[PDB]
Amino acid sequence: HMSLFHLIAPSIKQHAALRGIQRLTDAGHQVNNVEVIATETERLEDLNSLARLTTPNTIVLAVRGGYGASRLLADIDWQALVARQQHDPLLICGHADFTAIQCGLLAHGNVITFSGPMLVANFGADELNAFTEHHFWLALRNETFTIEWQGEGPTCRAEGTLWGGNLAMLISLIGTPWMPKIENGILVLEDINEHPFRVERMLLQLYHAGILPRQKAIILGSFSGYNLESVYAFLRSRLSIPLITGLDFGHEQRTVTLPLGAHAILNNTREGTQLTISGHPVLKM
Amino acid sequence: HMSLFHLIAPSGQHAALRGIQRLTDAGHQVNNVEVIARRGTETERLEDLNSLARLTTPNTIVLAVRGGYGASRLLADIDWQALVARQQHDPLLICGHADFTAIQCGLLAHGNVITFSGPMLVANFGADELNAFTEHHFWLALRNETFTIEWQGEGPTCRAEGTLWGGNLAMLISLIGTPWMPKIENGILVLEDINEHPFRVERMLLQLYHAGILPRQKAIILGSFNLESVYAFLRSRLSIPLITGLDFGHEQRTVTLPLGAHAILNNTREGTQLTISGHPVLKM
Repeated sequence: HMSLFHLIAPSIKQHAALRGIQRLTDAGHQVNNVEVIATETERLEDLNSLARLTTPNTIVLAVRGGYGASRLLADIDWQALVARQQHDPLLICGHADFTAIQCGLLAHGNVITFSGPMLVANFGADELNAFTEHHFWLALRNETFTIEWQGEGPTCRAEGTLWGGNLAMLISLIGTPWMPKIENGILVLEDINEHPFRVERMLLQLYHAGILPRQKAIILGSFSGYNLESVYAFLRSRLSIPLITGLDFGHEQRTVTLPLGAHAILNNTREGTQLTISGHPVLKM
Repeated sequence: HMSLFHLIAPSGQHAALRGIQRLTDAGHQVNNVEVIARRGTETERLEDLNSLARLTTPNTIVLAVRGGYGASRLLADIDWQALVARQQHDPLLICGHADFTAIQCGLLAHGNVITFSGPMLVANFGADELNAFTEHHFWLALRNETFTIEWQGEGPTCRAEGTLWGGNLAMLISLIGTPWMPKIENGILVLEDINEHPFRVERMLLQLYHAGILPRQKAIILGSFNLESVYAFLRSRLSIPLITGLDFGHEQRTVTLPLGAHAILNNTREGTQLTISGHPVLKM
């Protein structure tokens, strides 16, 4: 599906950015704004100017998700972005720090965007990961699709709004206007950076702030004698809802793509785990 | 002066025995020397804390051993009311930092119970040398009903008074949205952190900003943590003074602050003073 990409940089790896552009263009995609690989106001305008980006059915790809989004949140024109996304929505995709903007979008107007690969980390990596490439196009091209993996957890079925992304970024939003108030959801979390104790401290905060227990289920993506198993065990000891581990999701070279704010059905059985996702915007045919 | 220290280890060994040795050689005494044995379980780390409600020897200094991870696990099981009740008469003088901030905060949230953010057994008393600055500032706070810390702080020249609070930034962040967040406004909030990358410091400071915590204080002091863009950015969002350069936190130089005490911040051109009162002291 040959597509139009529009690069945004709300958050040094220019060679990998070019390698990503070259791969996309070589494969017959077009890049709307190649010129912007040559400050606050300029990073801010990358986002606010999306409300005036009216190219048809466009994939808006975050270039990198190192830090910077947090500075922007109070100056983003949320209403104009939410208005934009009411018709021929941009298909907005990124991860890591980009999670904060994604959550902001959800909180102001249930705008669905894709927690998934970025130009530098994924598309311009030394090897393009096929698993990641597959799941990206899988999500953007199919109005209903299913992710399968060998998850670890109780056998169960839950259905609700899919949300989450990067754990630290989601924590950074508690207390603020940009925390989405989603209940009875399937909450998917990743943070491949952090020390286990920090992961635990953050999961606990989600617990004691009342976010985790109000969901229908919790899925943990990529994270890497006190280790991560102790953290899962302790969290499970607090929760009366299923917590499933083992999804390839986050900043590993393997990551699925997840439409935050879409509808999902989680089904975990002895045979393995399925997540069926629908309602997100797709490439049009 | 010569004191009784009672050790607690709700969080987290050579340096620990060296710290005990330094305290006992100076003529202090140390109870609960057995918390350096367990490697312990939730239940016992819990009991370190809950049993303080029945430690009634007066003028006792409860000293946290280390402030690595652990407290977060305990907060929902701590008998906060029994601790608040204990501290209304001949209160314990409870001192720690780092992870210990969370307990300190829970105490504030439950009863405006003052405690001290300052040295701990392993990091401070058991280091290669006992740092004289830190030593002086610990005893200054515990012995004097009114005392004044001075330093060459950087910020606007200003005078502000309110409830002093804060401690470790990440730990205070961990409490937003939970029952253990102190509800202090019009205060003097002092923050420090260790081994945080600048961008992580910024994210945390921004969260305190956007949750409405920073702008509701009278002032913000930054302790020990390149972060100049981080100070510049937060200053660009705040309408209240933000003073840097205090020696507070996890470096060998740290002051000791009585969280929940009354403070007057005075920053001038010739330097910064923080005048603190209302906290419990060693009584003679």
